[PDB]
Amino acid sequence: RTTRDDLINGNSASCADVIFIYARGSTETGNLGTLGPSIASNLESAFGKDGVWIQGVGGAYRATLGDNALPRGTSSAAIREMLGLFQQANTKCPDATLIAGGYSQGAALAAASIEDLDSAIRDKIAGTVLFGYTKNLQNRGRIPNYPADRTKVFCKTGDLVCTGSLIVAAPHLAYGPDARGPAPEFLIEKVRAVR
Repeated sequence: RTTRDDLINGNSASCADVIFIYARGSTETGNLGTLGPSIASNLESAFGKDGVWIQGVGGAYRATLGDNALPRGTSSAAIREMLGLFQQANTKCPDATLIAGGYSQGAALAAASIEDLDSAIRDKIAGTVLFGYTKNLQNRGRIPNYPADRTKVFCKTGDLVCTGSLIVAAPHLAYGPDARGPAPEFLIEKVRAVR
């Protein structure tokens, strides 16, 4: 399913050990889009359904095409939506590990949100996967204020967004295998190490 609201609809008692917050690509479906579900599926298998909450970035993040041309790669309102969710994960379930992810504009949104995040909450994000990261070049394949060794960027050769463009080419559309395999397994590695 392309819409997951496990955290906003979640009750305390049922808090998961792991909370995954994911932002989709521009003009994608639901709040998970095309890669999000594949990544959730894999995490559910690692931790069990009761062990991980899947939470896409919806709400005010409308994932419009125009918003990629704003300064940070997405709108202010979208960043404040993802900020609030990490904020709700922090508060509703204080003892869980956060993990994060995002595709194309959603990658831009993950980056900005995490750069902005209180250090304390950010400390709790074990691993972050970016696919088709639109600020890959601008930010030197980092997320500002976040350690490289918990960041894993998937930026396929010939994906032009990875090299300062916004042209969408065939490699940009080819993160499918990555989202089923290596991207969740990195997030599973990272959680398990700290937990």
